[PDB]
Amino acid sequence: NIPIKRINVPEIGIATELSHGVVQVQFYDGSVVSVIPSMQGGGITYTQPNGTSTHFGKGDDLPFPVRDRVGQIPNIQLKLKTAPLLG
Repeated sequence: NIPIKRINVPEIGIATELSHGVVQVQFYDGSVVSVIPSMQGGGITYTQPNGTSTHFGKGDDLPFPVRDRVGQIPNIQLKLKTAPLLG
C-alpha cells in the first residue's frame, strides 16, 4: 500500500508505515513482519525468507524468531513517528 513513512533501521532492516496504519519491517534476511492495527483486527503477519506467510492473532504464541522480532517493532514505531518527511 502507499508508504507514508520509510526509514532505514541500522542492523535490522527497512521499516515502512503504510497509509492505513500497518507497520512493516523488512529484515536484513528478507523476512517481513506486518503489524496490523487493532482497529483492523490486530495481529501480526510474518513472512519467512523462503516466502511462507503466517498470521499470528490474539491467542497465538509467537515462535522463534518471530517473538524477538515483533519485540523490536514498538521501538521502530517510535522511530517512524519521528522519521523525516518521506524523501
